[PDB]
Amino acid sequence: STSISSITTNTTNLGNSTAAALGGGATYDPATGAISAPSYTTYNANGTTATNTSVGAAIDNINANGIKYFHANSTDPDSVATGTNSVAIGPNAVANVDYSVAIGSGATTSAAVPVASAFGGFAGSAPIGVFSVGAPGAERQITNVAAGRISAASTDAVNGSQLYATN
Amino acid sequence: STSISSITTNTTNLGNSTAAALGGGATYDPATGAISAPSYTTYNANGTTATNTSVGAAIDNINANGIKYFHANSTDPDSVATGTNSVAIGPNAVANVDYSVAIGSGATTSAAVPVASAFGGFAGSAPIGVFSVGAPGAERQITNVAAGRISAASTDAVNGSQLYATN
Amino acid sequence: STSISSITTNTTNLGNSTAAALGGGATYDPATGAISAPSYTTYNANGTTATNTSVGAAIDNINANGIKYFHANSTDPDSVATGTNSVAIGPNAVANVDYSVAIGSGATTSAAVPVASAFGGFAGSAPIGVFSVGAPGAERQITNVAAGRISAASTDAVNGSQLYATN
Repeated sequence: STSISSITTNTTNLGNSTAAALGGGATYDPATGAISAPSYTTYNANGTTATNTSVGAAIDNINANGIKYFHANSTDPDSVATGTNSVAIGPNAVANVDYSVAIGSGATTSAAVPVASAFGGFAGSAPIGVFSVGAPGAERQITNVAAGRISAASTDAVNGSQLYATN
Repeated sequence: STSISSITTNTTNLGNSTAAALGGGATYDPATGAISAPSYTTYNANGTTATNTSVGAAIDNINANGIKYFHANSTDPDSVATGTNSVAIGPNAVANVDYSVAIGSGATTSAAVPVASAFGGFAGSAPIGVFSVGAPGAERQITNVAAGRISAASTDAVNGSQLYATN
Repeated sequence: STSISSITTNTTNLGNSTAAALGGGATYDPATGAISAPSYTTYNANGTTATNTSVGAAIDNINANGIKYFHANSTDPDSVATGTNSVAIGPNAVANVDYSVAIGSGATTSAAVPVASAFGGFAGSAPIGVFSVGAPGAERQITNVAAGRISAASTDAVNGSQLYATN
């Protein structure tokens, strides 16, 4: 009788503390023993959100569709980053060269080639690694590039209008 | 009495297994029925971490502030990636062109324009898609670009010092 | 006796609803009081997956090794994005300039330098910010860049073959 009272008090503490730990608006109802389902919002890649009613569904959505501000629309193999401090972003991206980035579907990394001259005094003649936007035969056109400084010191990229102008 | 014993044994198994499933250092106390709150670390965008005491808080922080090594500082609309295998990163980024990337706040994607000549024998004359660092009137200056190979085969970007040198 | 029945019914509802909220295939066994451990898949950076048997382990893996399609291979300090709407990706990346991107290990951002002429009529003469693939003395060679349009309007990046051709 005191034992019964002890149990119901304890199961209410169990219920409440499980509900607290879950968050997402979960609540415990001592009348039924039920924790109301949590609601966890995840961000789809198409400008919409999903409501998840379990932690596992939310975790799965995070991997399948990304997080807010970081979306890759794919079902293809995961990116692979094995280079030291390397970053691989998008389906089938591979960043195996150290201190490098592969970004874009199927992007790969190969070793940087130092270029000091070809015309001398090039800035950024000693690359730490590569920043790849694609792969051989699968190149990407880099777009919306502001005009870069044209100077001996400049490590800004140059755009097509600048090459147009010099010619 | 045996029924009571049965229940307390079972609620301890419920408590322990709920605590196990939660992780984050959650523990069950049979004396009170309470699961001690989990502690889940998330990574803020400002070089600090947050301690979350529910799964929902942690999930919400992951979306709001990013994950370790992947941070976008914003409260603006989510990125949208609807192109096949496309990647959209940052607030208001839109990657609707297939096999493309939009990266940076407000970046957009338009179709790649194949360029074989303008001067002939251009490498990377058949782009698979675009890698956008911005949008018309909202361009980004691409910086810290190492000198690229200057050769007929080269699909390296060129920097401003290289254009400076050739002129 | 009715009180006992009440409790076991309620603890089964507690068990089931905790198992539901957890997902990951967790199930409640009324015979033992045990919730079977959840299984949450996270994506490693090396082309493999991890099986996590707690929410906390899964959250920790998400931060340590990334999410599917978004991987940074590192144990170095977190990226920092403090610029308004800025994005910082990779270990030690810092995007403190507004509307900017730092991407790649140790990448930094400095203010964009508007360039209208150096040779006039440059497109993208008013950058909104920078897109940095590195830092001074730690530059990255940008690779697999498709040929950009060579025109007065062009904000496409140019590759080395294009500079080769014009020279």
